[PDB]
Amino acid sequence: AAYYQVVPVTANVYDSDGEKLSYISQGSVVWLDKDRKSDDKRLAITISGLSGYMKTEDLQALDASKDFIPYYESDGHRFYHYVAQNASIPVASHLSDMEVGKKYYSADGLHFDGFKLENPFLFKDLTEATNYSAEELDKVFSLLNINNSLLENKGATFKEAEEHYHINALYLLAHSALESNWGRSKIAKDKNNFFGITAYDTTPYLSAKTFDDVDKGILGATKWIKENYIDRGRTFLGNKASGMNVEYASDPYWGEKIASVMMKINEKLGGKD
Ligand SMILES: [Ca+2]
Repeated sequence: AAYYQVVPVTANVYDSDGEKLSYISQGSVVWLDKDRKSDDKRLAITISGLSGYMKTEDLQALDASKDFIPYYESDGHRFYHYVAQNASIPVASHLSDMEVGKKYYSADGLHFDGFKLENPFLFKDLTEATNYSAEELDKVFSLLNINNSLLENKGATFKEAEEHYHINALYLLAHSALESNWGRSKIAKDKNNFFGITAYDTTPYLSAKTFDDVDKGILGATKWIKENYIDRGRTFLGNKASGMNVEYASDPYWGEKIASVMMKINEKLGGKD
């Protein structure tokens, strides 16, 4: 088969030495890499920029004529990644080289046969501050019709987190937007945890960290990200090959999803970043 689906809750991706490089989520589709040797026990595969090996035990072959395979498609305005049959995210602007309504296939979401994507937020150094002020970040809730969010009017706590910990506030807003549904998840409301901290794939809600209030959740999650990711040399969102996505989340498109939110906010606030 050309495509394989991850069967267990998560599965490891290994190098040729058998060392763990990362892990990916149940349902993830990986591409068979025909330039490298596969055997009975391990397949050479690619996923979200990472070229390695997976145990055949963890995979199920798909048939692309009847099973969903992730793909990218232009509407003539934005290029979308279909990350699941019924969910698309906008990743870039339409390039004149894209045929409208044609499905395109890419292992990194950057290199395609007939064009290449800049996804600048995906690789943007997150220690650089946003050019958006507290008031500009706060205007995004109306501009995107975000209702009943615990993060409404917290632009000032985000810019404080950015001032004190040197982490990009537009990135902190986008990450909390994705992980907690803009501060509307049960974890968001119960534990002021907006970033999915220690919310492990095996038991996400049980292992989720508790913060005392919304402001301490923003500042406390920022301190955690700084100490566990930024300070250990994970300084951009990235994918399964590099950046925070190697270890932060099983979802191979976690970084792409956060970049997509940064892109949408940036566009609605006037393009200052
Ligand atoms: Ca090695």
